[PDB]
Amino acid sequence: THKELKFGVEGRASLLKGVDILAKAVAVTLGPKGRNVLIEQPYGSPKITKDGVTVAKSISLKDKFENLGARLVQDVANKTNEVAGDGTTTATILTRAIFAEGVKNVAAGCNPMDLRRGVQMAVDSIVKFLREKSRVITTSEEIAQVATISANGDTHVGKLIANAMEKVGKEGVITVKEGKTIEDELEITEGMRFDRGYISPYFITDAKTQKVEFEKPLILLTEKKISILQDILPALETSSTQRRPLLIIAEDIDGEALAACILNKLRGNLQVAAVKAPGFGDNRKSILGDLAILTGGTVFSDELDIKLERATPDLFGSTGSVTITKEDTILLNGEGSKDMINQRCEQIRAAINDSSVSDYEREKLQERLAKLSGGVAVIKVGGSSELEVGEKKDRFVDALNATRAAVEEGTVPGGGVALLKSTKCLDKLTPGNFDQQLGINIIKSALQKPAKIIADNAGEEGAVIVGKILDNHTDDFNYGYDAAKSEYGDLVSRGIVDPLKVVRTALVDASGVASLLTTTECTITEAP
Amino acid sequence: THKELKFGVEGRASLLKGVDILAKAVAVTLGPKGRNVLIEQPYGSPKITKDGVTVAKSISLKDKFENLGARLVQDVANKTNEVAGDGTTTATILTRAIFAEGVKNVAAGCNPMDLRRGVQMAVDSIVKFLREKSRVITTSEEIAQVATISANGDTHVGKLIANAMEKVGKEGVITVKEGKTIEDELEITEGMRFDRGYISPYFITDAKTQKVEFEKPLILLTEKKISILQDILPALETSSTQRRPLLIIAEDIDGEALAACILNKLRGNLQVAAVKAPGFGDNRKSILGDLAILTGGTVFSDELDIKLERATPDLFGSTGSVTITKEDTILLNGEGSKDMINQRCEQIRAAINDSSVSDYEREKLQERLAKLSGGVAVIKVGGSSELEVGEKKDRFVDALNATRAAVEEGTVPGGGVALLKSTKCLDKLTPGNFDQQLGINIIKSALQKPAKIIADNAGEEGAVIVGKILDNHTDDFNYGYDAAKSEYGDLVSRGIVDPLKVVRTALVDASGVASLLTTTECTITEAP
Amino acid sequence: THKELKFGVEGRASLLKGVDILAKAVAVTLGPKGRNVLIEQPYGSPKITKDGVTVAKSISLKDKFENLGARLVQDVANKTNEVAGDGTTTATILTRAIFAEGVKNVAAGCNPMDLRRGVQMAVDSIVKFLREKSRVITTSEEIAQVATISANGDTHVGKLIANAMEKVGKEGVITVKEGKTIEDELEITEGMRFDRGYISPYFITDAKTQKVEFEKPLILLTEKKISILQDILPALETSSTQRRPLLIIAEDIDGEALAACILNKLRGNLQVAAVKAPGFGDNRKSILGDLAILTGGTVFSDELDIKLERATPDLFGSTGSVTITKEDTILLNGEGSKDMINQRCEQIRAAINDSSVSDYEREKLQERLAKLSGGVAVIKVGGSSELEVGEKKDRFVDALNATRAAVEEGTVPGGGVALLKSTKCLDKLTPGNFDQQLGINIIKSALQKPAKIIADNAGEEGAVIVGKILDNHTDDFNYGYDAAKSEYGDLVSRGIVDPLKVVRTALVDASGVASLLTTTECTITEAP
Amino acid sequence: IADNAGEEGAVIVGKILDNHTDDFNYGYDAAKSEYGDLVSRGIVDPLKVVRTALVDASGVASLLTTTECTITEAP
Repeated sequence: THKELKFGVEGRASLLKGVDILAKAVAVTLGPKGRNVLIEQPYGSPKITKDGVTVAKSISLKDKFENLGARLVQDVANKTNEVAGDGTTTATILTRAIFAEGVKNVAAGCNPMDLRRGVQMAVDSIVKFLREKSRVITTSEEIAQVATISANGDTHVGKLIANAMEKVGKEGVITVKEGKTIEDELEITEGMRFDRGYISPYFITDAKTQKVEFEKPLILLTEKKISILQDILPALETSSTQRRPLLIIAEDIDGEALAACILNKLRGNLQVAAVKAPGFGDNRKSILGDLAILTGGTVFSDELDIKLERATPDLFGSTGSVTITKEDTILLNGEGSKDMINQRCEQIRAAINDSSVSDYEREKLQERLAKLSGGVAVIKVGGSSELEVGEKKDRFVDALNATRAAVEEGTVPGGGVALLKSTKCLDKLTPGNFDQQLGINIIKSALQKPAKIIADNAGEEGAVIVGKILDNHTDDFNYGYDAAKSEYGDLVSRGIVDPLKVVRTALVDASGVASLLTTTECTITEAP
Repeated sequence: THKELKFGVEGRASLLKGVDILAKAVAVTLGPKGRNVLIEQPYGSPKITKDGVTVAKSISLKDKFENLGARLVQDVANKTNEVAGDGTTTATILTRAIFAEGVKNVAAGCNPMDLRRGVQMAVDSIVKFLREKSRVITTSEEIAQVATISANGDTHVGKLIANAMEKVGKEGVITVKEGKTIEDELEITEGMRFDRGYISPYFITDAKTQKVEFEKPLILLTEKKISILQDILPALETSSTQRRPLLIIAEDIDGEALAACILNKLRGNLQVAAVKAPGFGDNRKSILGDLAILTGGTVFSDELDIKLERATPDLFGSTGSVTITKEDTILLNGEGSKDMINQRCEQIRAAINDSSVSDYEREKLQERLAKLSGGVAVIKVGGSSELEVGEKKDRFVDALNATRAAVEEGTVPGGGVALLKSTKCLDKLTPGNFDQQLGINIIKSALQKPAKIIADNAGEEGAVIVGKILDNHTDDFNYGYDAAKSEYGDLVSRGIVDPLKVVRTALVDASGVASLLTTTECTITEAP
Repeated sequence: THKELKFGVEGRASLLKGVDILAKAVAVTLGPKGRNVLIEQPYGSPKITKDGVTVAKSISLKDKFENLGARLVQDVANKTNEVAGDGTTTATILTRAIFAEGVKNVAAGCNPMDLRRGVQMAVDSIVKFLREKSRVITTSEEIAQVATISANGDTHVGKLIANAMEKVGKEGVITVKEGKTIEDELEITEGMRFDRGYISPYFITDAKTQKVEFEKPLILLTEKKISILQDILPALETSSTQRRPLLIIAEDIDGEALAACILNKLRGNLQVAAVKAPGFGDNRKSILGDLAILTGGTVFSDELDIKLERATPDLFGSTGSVTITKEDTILLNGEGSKDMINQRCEQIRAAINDSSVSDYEREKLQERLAKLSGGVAVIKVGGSSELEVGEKKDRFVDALNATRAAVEEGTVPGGGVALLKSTKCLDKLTPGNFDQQLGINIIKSALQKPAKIIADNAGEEGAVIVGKILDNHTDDFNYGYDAAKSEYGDLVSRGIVDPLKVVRTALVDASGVASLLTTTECTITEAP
Repeated sequence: IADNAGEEGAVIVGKILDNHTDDFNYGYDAAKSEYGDLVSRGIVDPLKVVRTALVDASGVASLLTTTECTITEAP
């Protein structure tokens, strides 16, 4: 292969061009008055979108270095959106602002390392201020209000959410499924979640949300590395005879085994899924034992010298449903009897009593006790028509993910005014150098862009609105611009709030990626 | 085929362009404040690297002569990195400096041979000075301190290392493997190492480190040249029945035999590896006998008139694990009984007593006695999560390879100040010719680049820092620039030291390759 | 006006191109076997020349910077040729060699100032060695032999020269004029010379040698600044009536006065010439008084309050002839009576006795006493035909100018071997830096070019001849290559010698101009 | 050979061919950059190789000089 290399100013200029294109495309969709984006499909009607992540995921540049910069920012924005729930547009905008200002300051003849130090210090100060000014929500009424606000004023969704997380706790497992009727149902079942997803993206059966759903499947739990198909053939044949989908929870599924599973799934022979066993060490074996007890099946271990060709449908596990995502998987309504789940709980608490490790072993036993005993809250979405059920299900899922983030860290006024108000604390920092002060000024200037862009999307001039907010009413942290009504006032009173988690994650990730892009001195691509 | 030829100045100019591009790309990553390099993958997120060897391994030029020069320097840098552990960036920088200065001096009308002689004399003087000023470490406390410094201040890693090499000695075998628990384990087992690696790169199962690892495999030891598959079929079938990986230690595996092994390994039929028998002559037979005793199997020899189709799993060797690299392979936890290993040790010492050859036979018997009797220290890396275990394992491996080099020759102040201080001894050489003095001056000027580049990466001006170091404080060999803290002072007191082995190897290899490039008078490539 | 500027390497490259072209054109005419140069006239037959100065004076380049370098070297070569008599080709060759080598060494990364210092030291050492090894000629037989050698073996010319300079001394005035007969005449007359030439080049009447000759002219001596023509009209009219040429020796002839004189001279109205009065201060007045006494006229001074309109032919000076060159003018056969010239000599010696200034006034009075009393030797060239007389006159003039230079400093072996042998003393210098040593090596390499070029013009290989001369016969300063006979041997025995003055002047001027060209950092010309 | 050593081959050859005319074994030691008897220093080559090289080079050069027409294939 042959490569092309760019050094110094020209490479950073190409990266800045790519980030500029990406941020310009994504920024038009920020705010209540965000504009529309037309995305053309190879075959079919054009797509009209107001969603920032959808616009970001569909951008690819012809030039290699600009595409490299855009890809880096896209990866960081996707990661922060996955971690926090939202914040792609804000992270992209902040990345563009910080990167452009740092490029300008470096061209002016400044030291990039001191710029990085000043940016880090300013970001730490902003995060501390925001954490100090956050509003924590604890009781059920505040949770209900937050969920209602996150549901675009829907009282039913807010009431339903505040109850599921009353039943299972703030840290419990709540999931949303389609209902059989018109009214909405909330039921506590037996189930549990792991932080291991599906092995291959091709296993996705619901391409809308990139997840896999199976109703009443057969579960194969094995403490083995599977790569030859001869061991899988009896299990697959037994599954084909029963006409039921199969899920295999193993140490790892690699080699020709995964490929056989994929082609089988892609065709109509049998639909199958594969996940890795949770935990590592003896914890993995203990969790597989607990899960085999819960699912009603038996685990297969070489230490017991039992072979996979000995598999019979009696030892196969069964459950009400399984749902697999990229990160987490959740089993629902296991077929295990209550009494043995209880006794296993008794052994878990006995081991908690006996265990000597104060922190590690005790906390792991406590966590698996909670996983086995807590249960799962399921919200069955009811409606008249199918499309109504689907759209309400999506709305309920979105309103659920936001309440969790707000319950974790709190809420701060929305509209981009939290960062704008936090910019007023940066004039108290004491850098050791002239360039660190330049970096602090870079962060201070960059943290005003989201409000300017939100005002611009409304049709106004963002600079004048920001100046009006930043000039008078200096004793009101909650005072800002309501772009929906084109008014000024207390944004929290109007219900314009956003979680502290998403804004903190967006700020940190944008700052880090912008500093990394500024520090870059050489870029290598492939010759076309 | 049709070729293109370049003679004299133009060919050297193209080679210099290639070396210039390579060195410019690699130099930005040198020092604590090294910059970032963005490397674009054909599919996937861009890679951000601060590692010099990673950047060097991913550079290919479109022009043939520049690519030829870059390839030559890349090969030399890879060889010195493999031999010493590190030093790719320093070797590349020194190569570029010496080659450019030699090209300039040759263009000025000088004799390249006398330049080569002067460069050799200067390099010898520098090496002698550095060896004189090195600090040797012998006792366990200094080994622990060196390992702690090499582990970025990690006291646990330094304590663990200093003990393994206490148990097995400085020259013993120490290896690092994944653990089953949280705490770190050090265990002395039975095992041994040879200087023969795998036959074909395709045998690599761990592409991260380009090595092959097997747990409890079957070992086939034969004193034969194998090229027909009929002899391998019984062994391969017996391995397939037992579902265990196979390692064949033969005189050579060539012809269709290797190809069959490769395709079998690439597919899921069976995973296999092949290595050549260590030693040559009767030493090879004796080592194969010792290894067959250790592994619990039997060696197959035509002198005994036993055929490979007679192979039965009883004569196959078994061991706890095997690890194969490019150069060395190591067998761990052999299944041989202790008593026969002991008796074999007794025959080895008896042969030591009987052998008449004072140097050759006695030293070879002593070396194989040490190999069979010493054992292997294994460091099992414990952790909570899998990723933590992997990253700590990599850190432990890196901290291990550096302590060995320091135990071999010593340590000299880091930051590039060792070579900079050694430049002050070149003003005492007495060349016989004018051009030899020019070569000595070439080396003297070139040996200042690493410190200049380290200071430049910190954001300062390398020339001014080097001048400050080389002007005052002339009675302090350990005085230099701490780029991490942007301070001046004793670098050894701050823990900024590097092994003498790596700097000596980098200097020697860079000098040799630069002299070879300067001497080159014609270059032949292929017409596009 | 608009200018073009070149800085550093490119300007020096253009200057080197110009000097290279000039030196390449001039070098082919050096030595007994010098080649021919064809110079094309706008109208007329082409000119065939073997003369270096003629070739040098006819070179102009189209490119401005190359022409600038060529012009600088041309000016220096013309100046050294005028000062010493010859040495244009050698000076040009040495300039080219030193400049090219200095450019190469500067490109190699050396300090030009230390190069200049080393070149100066080497040149001083060479000059000292050459002065030590020179052969002084004092008696009449050696003068006759030197003049015979300088006359291409002509014994009559050598005998005639050695006698004129016997009569007037080595420092006397000897001039060559056309004769009336066949045999050659030598006559001592009254006359004297000044170091002031004609005001305007247009006054030249003999364009062959760029001089002015008048037979029996009228002399106007005035101690005044003349710029108005009303004062000149009576003198010019009196000259026109007598049909005699006019020479005006004034303090200065500027303004419209010179222009009137020029146009009058260019047309047939009257032929006139103008020179400035010799000396400055009261010395000028005393010399004008002595000259007015000698020429038979009277000086006109404002201190005597006598006006130029009062001029009458009685006060006008008359003499046998006048000859005016660029630098010197000579009056011959003055009309003053002997007795008053004698009394004036008596006042001069009386003033010598009375004067108190030991050095200044005494030496000036002595010099003007010698000028007034010594007389002038005139060599009247006799022949059969006019062309024979002219060519013999030119040969006699050339043989005269060379004997003087040899009588001044001595003679050294010719053929370029003096500098070649002097190169062997440069290996004893002790520079304080290596760059000064590089400059010494530059001079040592450059001082071999004249012998190489002389051998090349003979058809041989100059490098091999120089190596043969510089390898064996190391105890013979006079041993070299006779290119005329293509032999080896003692060059002084064969009559191949050159004056020390010309070689010293050529070396010094070439070294100085080459150092000045090397030091140049910016060049400014006019945009075409 | 002298040029590869960094010297000027013409001058070295002239020095060898000018003086020391009664020594068939006298020449330039390029390894030590010296002059002297090459056989004493062990710098010798077989007569067979030099004779074969001379004869073959002379023959092929004469054949190339005599050649009057050359035919190749059109690309």
